[PDB]
Amino acid sequence: GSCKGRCFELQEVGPPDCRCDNLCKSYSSCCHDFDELCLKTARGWECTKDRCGEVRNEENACHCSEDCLSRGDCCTNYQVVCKGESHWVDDDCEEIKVPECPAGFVRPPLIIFSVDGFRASYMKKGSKVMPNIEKLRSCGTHAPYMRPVYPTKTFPNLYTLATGLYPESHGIVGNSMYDPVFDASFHLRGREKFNHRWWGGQPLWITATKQGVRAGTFFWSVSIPHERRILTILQWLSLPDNERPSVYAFYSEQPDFSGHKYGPFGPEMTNPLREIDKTVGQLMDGLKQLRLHRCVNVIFVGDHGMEDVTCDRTEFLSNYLTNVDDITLVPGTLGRIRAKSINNSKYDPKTIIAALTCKKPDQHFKPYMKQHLPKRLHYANNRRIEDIHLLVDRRWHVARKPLDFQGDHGFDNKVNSMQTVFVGYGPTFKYRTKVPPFENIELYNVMCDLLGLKPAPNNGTHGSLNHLLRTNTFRPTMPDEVSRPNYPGIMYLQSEFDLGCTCDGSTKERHLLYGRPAVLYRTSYDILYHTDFESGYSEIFLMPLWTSYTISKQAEVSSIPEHLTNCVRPDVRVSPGFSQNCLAYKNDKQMSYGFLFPPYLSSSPEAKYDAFLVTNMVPMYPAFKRVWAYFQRVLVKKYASERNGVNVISGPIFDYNYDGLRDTEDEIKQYVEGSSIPVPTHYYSIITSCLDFTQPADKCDGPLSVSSFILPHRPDNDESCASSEDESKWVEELMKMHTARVRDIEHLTGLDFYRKTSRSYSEILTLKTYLHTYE
Ligand SMILES: *[C@@H]1O[C@H](CO)[C@@H](O[C@@H]2O[C@H](CO)[C@@H](O[C@@H]3O[C@H](CO[C@H]4O[C@H](CO[C@H]5O[C@H](CO)[C@@H](O)[C@H](O)[C@@H]5O)[C@@H](O)[C@H](O[C@H]5O[C@H](CO)[C@@H](O)[C@H](O)[C@@H]5O[C@H]5O[C@H](CO)[C@@H](O)[C@H](O)[C@@H]5O)[C@@H]4O)[C@@H](O)[C@H](O[C@H]4O[C@H](CO)[C@@H](O)[C@H](O)[C@@H]4O)[C@@H]3O)[C@H](O)[C@H]2NC(C)=O)[C@H](O)[C@H]1NC(C)=O
Ligand SMILES: C[C@H](CCCN1CCN(C(=O)OCc2cc(Cl)cc(Cl)c2)CC1)[C@H]1CC[C@H]2[C@@H]3[C@@H](O)C[C@@H]4C[C@H](O)CC[C@]4(C)[C@H]3CC[C@]12C
Ligand SMILES: [Ca+2]
Ligand code: NA
Ligand SMILES: [Zn+2]
Ligand SMILES: [Zn+2]
Repeated sequence: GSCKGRCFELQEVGPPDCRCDNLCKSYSSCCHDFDELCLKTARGWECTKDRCGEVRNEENACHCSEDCLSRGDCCTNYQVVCKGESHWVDDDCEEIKVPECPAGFVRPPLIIFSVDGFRASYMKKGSKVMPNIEKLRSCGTHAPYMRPVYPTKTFPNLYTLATGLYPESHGIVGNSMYDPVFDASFHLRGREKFNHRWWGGQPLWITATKQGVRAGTFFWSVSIPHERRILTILQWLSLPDNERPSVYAFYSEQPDFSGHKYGPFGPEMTNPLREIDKTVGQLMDGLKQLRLHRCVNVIFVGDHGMEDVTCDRTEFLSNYLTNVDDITLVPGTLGRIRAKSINNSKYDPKTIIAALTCKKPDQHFKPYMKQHLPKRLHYANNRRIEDIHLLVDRRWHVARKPLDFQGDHGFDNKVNSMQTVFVGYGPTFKYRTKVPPFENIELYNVMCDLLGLKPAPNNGTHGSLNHLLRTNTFRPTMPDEVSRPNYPGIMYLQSEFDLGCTCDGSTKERHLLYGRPAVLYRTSYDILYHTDFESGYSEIFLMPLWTSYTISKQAEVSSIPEHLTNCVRPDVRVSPGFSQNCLAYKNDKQMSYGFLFPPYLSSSPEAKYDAFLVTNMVPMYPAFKRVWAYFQRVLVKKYASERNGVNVISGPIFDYNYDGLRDTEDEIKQYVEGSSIPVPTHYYSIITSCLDFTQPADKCDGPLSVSSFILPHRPDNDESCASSEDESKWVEELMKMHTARVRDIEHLTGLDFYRKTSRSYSEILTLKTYLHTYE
């Protein structure tokens, strides 16, 4: 019945007994005197001159009595006003070469300071508006921005930070969602979100606790003001060695709420940012008070940005569909479409897609079946992600009908207005260090490193942010190759082939600039040398897993001759048994074919003939061949010209169950008619060159520059609303939208790239996680 001496205790009591923890308010189970004892407001949160060395009054919110320092319960400015200290902000950067902690502290603590709706460009306002944050940023380790996860909403991004996982893995696929096995819905407001069943993965505080590291309470009831959360953390830090937590979290609802009201560029934003900064300076002055301002790792992190969005920029689905009362839409900065009543019978997804596709000239959203969303969003492998999805343009809303704020967010995570912040400050972080942008999915690993914890399996690439840290507890180890390649010679005669096909050296060292890709699964496959390209031919999938080649700045683009239009040549080094045949392509009226190494970039007429081998051949829809041919004939040259040559590794992907991971044979669901030639769901390419663009690709001393994509292999170009125009109007726009990381392709292909470089392996991991966005 009473909280005396138990205020903000670090545990759950029960089973009937009343609570006094930071969550009891959300659970309607605080003792009767929680409010009176544990949430004192009397006399504000700041000592004043005439309060110094005072009568200790126990009704005060924080104290200025001489004993206060003993008890960890002074106000954060006590020593500034009374004992003549300066604010932490008014001190110089001083490098923290080691953690200066008091005796007993077995590790540097971590405090995560999470700000909601914090746009990366808010940092331009600087010390004029935010002195404390501008100090953390400048003195510590900072990125120009940090990419959130899609959808760029709060709960998916906050729980991605906590777990290292994509929203499709951790289960919090939106702020609002429906689960068809639970037959229940999750919303920001409601009791359903308290069920543990909605939250998967392993958040940081569980990884801490399971490995005997004490986790400071990680959620805050909204009735608890910010100055109090900050005093409670400081008080938890003053506890004995055997009771003290080593990891803490603070969360601010700003500047998101203000961001919605007035937009991200409104002059009103200044007061919310000043407020957050003063909160930060209470934390830093409190830490300095406890002599932990050079002991503690502080992470200043945001969940997403904020965009200009007004209600006059809305699209209504009732201008496109007729029976809008037969569906439920999740509206706003994304769309998710489902039947209203599951007992509909004639509810057809196919019809809905058709009706929403390329209707208006100014159309500000695009429909997708979820498996056809760009793979970089990794937003499909969850039963809570509705099959029909709407990618909404920046600055726009989507609603169901017209009878259903100047700022919003939720759009595609590459959009510049959705980018958010990262600062790391403290001993373990580096000093006055800029680092390149990175994805919030990586941080879980860093936070485990900072706490000496073994991360749970996650979507970060462990080691990929070692360059943020003064001291790494983790050195990445390159994985072991599983299947060694065959190098089969000439083993069959040309008359031994009837596949129904008609027609009429320093190869390793100039076509695999960065070593041979390692195959990390059990399979049989052949390496095949040619003058112009090298490939890893799969005998199970009857096509290359990868195909690698290099083009100089000065190299020639030629056409395909007319007499070799339908030329496909049988490959003597591979048995007919493990070869594709040209008959199935005849029998298959929808499927045609393309080539991985382009015949358009043959070094000579003689060399060109290797491009028409059966072992360079891949199943391709005529629709897709328009995309692929324009890439090969024009863009591969274009990129070679601009980047002083380029290396290119192209290949197929199979992902029919849309889990972002390499399909096994069992999981392949489409073959070329009357055959066992499997149809790729996507085609990838990894295009590398020298970052120092003065040096050419095959002679690069310095760092490496990469771009990649994963083009979806579709029988139409309905995704591209300008597809009926000439390829130069739409293909490169299609490709850029499906830009990808090297890492995404490795998940999808079970291969490992960049094994033979002169660069450190942690630097390669950064290169593999890098995403070209075109902003
Ligand atoms: C991103 O990283 C993650 C993590 O590395 C990758 O996802 C992981 O993918 C694995 C391979 O597909 C899955 O393995 C399968 O697990 C089945 C059992 O599932 C339950 O246990 C899981 C294990 O959990 C451990 O790890 C977490 C780490 O956070 C800890 O918290 C735990 O303590 C455990 O140590 C658990 O993850 C599963 O959780 C899923 O389901 C529950 C609901 O039941 C949800 O609450 C979760 O959000 C989560 O849902 C996701 O994952 C499932 C698939 O499991 C999808 O269906 C959902 O759509 C959603 O995405 C479960 O509680 C195994 O039985 C299964 O075995 C198969 O394969 C073996 C051989 O290997 C065969 O023998 C079997 O016959 C069988 O077919 C398989 O091992 C992991 O579950 C999954 N983990 C997570 C956290 O998502 C992901 O691919 C990465 N993404 C990319 C792009 O690389
Ligand atoms: C969603 C519920 C609270 C909603 C309001 N909160 C406002 C303050 N807030 C916050 O403090 O954020 C800190 C933070 C920072 C980062 Cl970087 C990352 C994260 Cl994830 C958070 C942000 C929001 C909360 C209240 C109670 C929560 C449940 C727990 O009582 C019990 C469980 C504990 C498990 O570890 C996870 C699952 C579960 C059910 C908790 C889920 C979230 C609940 C319901
Ligand atoms: Ca798969
Ligand atoms: Na055909
Ligand atoms: Zn948010
Ligand atoms: Zn918001």
